[PDB]
Amino acid sequence: VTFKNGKPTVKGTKTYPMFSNILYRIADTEARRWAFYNDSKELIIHVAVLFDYDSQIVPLGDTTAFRIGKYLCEVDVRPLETQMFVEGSVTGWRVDTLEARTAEDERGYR
Repeated sequence: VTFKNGKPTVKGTKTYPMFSNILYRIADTEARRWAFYNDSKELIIHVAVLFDYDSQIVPLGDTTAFRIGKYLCEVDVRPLETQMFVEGSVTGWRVDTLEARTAEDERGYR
């Protein structure tokens, strides 16, 4: 709905908030595509989603996908970034992992 710190690089048709309103799923029904937008200035978010066997999707972008049957797709989303996630026909799905950490290296820079 309302973004505090930036905007996604794409407008789908619907936006769904997800991780205490830091992570948004942007769904585009015409393009049959999902993306994630991270409205934090300070967090890197790792998201993995498990899709049921009858989904017909491909991963987009930097998303990694594995057959697990189910399909596991996962991506990291840096502060104020939009990541393309999957495209195609989604059936059952569920969040498998949703984790965030400060966007800094091990010595504390970033």
